[PDB]
Amino acid sequence: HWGYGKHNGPEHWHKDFPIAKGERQSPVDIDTHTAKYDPSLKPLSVSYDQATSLRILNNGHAFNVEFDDSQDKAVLKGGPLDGTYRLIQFHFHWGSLDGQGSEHTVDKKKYAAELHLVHWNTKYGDFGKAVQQPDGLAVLGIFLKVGSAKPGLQKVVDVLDSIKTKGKSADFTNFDPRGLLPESLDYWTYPGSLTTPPLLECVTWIVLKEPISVSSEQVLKFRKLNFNGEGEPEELMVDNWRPAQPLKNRQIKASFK
Ligand SMILES: O=C(O)c1c(O)cccc1O
Ligand SMILES: O=C(O)c1c(O)cccc1O
Ligand SMILES: O=C(O)c1c(O)cccc1O
Ligand SMILES: [Zn+2]
Repeated sequence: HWGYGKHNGPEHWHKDFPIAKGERQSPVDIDTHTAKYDPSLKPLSVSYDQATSLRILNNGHAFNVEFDDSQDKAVLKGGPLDGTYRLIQFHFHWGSLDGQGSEHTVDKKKYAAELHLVHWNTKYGDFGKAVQQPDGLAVLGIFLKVGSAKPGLQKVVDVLDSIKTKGKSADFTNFDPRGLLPESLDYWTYPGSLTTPPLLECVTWIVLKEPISVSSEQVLKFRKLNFNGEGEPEELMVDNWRPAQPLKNRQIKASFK
């Protein structure tokens, strides 16, 4: 099955998932000079006070921190979004070196990692019906650079050694995702897709301009995870990013002048 290796990575995915060569695939490069400020964008609202985290899972591609989405609790609204979107999970993508790791790029610059907070449109009942719709999902994307440690990331880092291999999970209650946000909510937005198979074209992307800073030690611990399962040869979980895809007939809009 699919992955990030030479033999099963991004350049192969189109054979099982033809939408890989679709009209609104992600990630993309954000050309900051071509992005236009959009005065029609409403204020973004990220309301995480009631977020209820449950569990952290190594899925053999990344780790997911999963939330209880059975009530209206951690929601994203405003900006380009119509209505209310409910947080279901977050995960990251990162490199084998600090010079690469993000999926979106900014004027071709790769960050060391990228965080995705995934939300589904509450008009559609749950996530599974939301991914049948062209406005089913909203993903808040946040770049990570290497510098000072991010304190609100450390409880994630400290549980990783308990989910080293594919299929492992751990309790991960009482985690506050507010600690992963930068100060500013300035963002770029465009319509795109999931970035791993099944690559579905359901996502309103909201990519924050301000990166968060994490320490070298925090990202080095991400790189100790494994793609493999327990007992199998070690293949370190690094470089689990899809590169930029053609923009096609899309415009990237800025929330800021
Ligand atoms: O993601 C993977 O499945 C993978 C491999 O199976 C082998 C090397 C690198 C890699 O990312
Ligand atoms: O969360 C859900 O309700 C869900 C999924 O997370 C995946 C598939 C179907 C579905 O309803
Ligand atoms: O690729 C993704 O972006 C993705 C999600 O964001 C949520 C669930 C599955 C998935 O592949
Ligand atoms: Zn992702």
